[PDB]
Amino acid sequence: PMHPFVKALQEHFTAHQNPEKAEPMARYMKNHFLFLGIQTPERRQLLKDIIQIHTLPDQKDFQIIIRELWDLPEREFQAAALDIMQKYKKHINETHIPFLEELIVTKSWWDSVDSIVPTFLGDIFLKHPELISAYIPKWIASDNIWLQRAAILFQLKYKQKMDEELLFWIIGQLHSSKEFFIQKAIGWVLREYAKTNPDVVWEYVQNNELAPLSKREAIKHIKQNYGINNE
DNA sequence: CGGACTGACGGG
DNA sequence: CCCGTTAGTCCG
Repeated sequence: PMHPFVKALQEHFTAHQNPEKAEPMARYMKNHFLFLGIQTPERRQLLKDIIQIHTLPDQKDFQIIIRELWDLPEREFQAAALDIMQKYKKHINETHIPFLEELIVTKSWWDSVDSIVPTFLGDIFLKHPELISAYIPKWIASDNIWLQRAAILFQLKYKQKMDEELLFWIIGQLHSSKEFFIQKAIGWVLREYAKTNPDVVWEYVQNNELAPLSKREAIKHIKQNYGINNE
């Protein structure tokens, strides 16, 4: 924590650490991260305390503060970094895509990636759909499952603005993956989009290959709409 | 497989 | 209060 705002946050969080809670919290993330043991409601209040005392740093320091928090060992600091990014939301634009990519592929797990993709990247590609093809093909072709998950989930909240052809093309590229985080993301995005257009999702899952997990997750609700044919 | 439950977080 | 959801564990 070079930056004084980050140092203040580190000190304040550490003073309220809970080693008893940190153990199960770390186990929940498969022990990929150390935890201080601070859950979301308190963690947000502790951040708020520091903002009240120091004020939110000038936007010139935004990316710097995020990266410094990203570099700290305990997972709460990445969660706090994401809370802070939201506070700078109106300053984030298409020029930040590489910055967001780097966040996705460092300290990677489902918690951070899910908090970056459908919101920050989703909003950017909604305003600049013409940039999708500058990134999505690379993400799918990469060795990185989190970039692949990003390609699937960036349209999660699009509803009626969903690009169906694009969605199904992306899923087609990834449908053979044996990776849980890919199979489940496919299930999730289809389940969610089915809330907007159930007929299109139903037809897709009945007529295109998917991992068993992806298909069952996709239709967990809409199977009530159409029924389950006797085998 | 995949269903039932555990659970913290989001938000109607 | 309601119910949705990332995950997670447990079991036939």
